[PDB]
Amino acid sequence: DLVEEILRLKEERNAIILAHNYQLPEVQDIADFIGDSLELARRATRVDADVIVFAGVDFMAETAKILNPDKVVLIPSREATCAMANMLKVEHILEAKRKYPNAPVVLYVNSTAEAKAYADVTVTSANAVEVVKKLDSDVVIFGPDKNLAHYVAKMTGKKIIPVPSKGHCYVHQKFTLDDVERAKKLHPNAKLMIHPECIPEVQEKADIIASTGGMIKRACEWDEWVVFTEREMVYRLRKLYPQKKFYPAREDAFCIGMKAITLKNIYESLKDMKYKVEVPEEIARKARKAIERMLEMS
Ligand SMILES: O=C(O)c1cccnc1C(=O)O
Ligand code: SF4
Ligand SMILES: [Cl-]
Ligand SMILES: [Cl-]
Ligand SMILES: [Cl-]
Repeated sequence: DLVEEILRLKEERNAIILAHNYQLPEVQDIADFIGDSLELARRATRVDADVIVFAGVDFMAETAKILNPDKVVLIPSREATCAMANMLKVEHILEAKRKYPNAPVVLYVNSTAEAKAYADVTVTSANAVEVVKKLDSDVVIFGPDKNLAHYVAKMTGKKIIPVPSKGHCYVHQKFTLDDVERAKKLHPNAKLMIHPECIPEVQEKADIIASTGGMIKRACEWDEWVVFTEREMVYRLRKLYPQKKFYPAREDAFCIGMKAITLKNIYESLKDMKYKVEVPEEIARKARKAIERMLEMS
């Protein structure tokens, strides 16, 4: 079926499939590498294949292209996009820089390429605290996610200016204190791993506040977990740790953009060499500096 044809074309194209943790299980199962956004960025700096098929969202594929100008990067659907990244506009960044001209600008690694050109360093949920703590300023411009910004402020003690003020990931915003209560009711011996893009009051109920990479690293600390992040992470964790139990905090917590990627459009991506991801060089050069700096700092 599609799996057999995909694998043949991957060989014919000298291609590698990189997948995010939130991809469908059947897509994770054909990927050469699976990770969070930080791990995907790092993995993109050691690509020896000629073609990268990105089972993720468009701005992640753009980050891979920024790091690999001489490789073909394919996004299987141009509708695979990130609602959180779309909330941040250049006008938000310019506005904040005029109010705080000496503050570093710290932006999520899969913001738009134009936004990343204004970043001094990029971050993800996995390294935001580590990076911001190392910056020598007590005020930081940070976005797009106001909930991650709040967590960073709490963990560093710095003043974190969120750009844009309402930016957030709708998937993580959904989680409520009622979901915490239901999780404790259903799995009283489970510990709660809660992503730092959840709202602060949900974060305060966590047994561990952790990025998805942190969820993998700290999963060894217990045998039973309820997972407050996008539901496909539960499949990823179950695959890594077949001896443990993982339960989604919400069955309906899914990223529509991530699920634009299908086995069928991965097959079509390799067959027809589409859709080719390109980033203008002036933007790419500035974004590359911020991404490479992030990788040096983490
Ligand atoms: O892997 C991440 O950093 C991540 C964490 C929460 C939500 N989304 C993402 C993403 O990359 O789309
Ligand atoms: S899960 Fe949230 S931050 Fe990650 S791609 Fe989807 S909308 Fe964007
Ligand atoms: Cl490779
Ligand atoms: Cl994460
Ligand atoms: Cl194309």
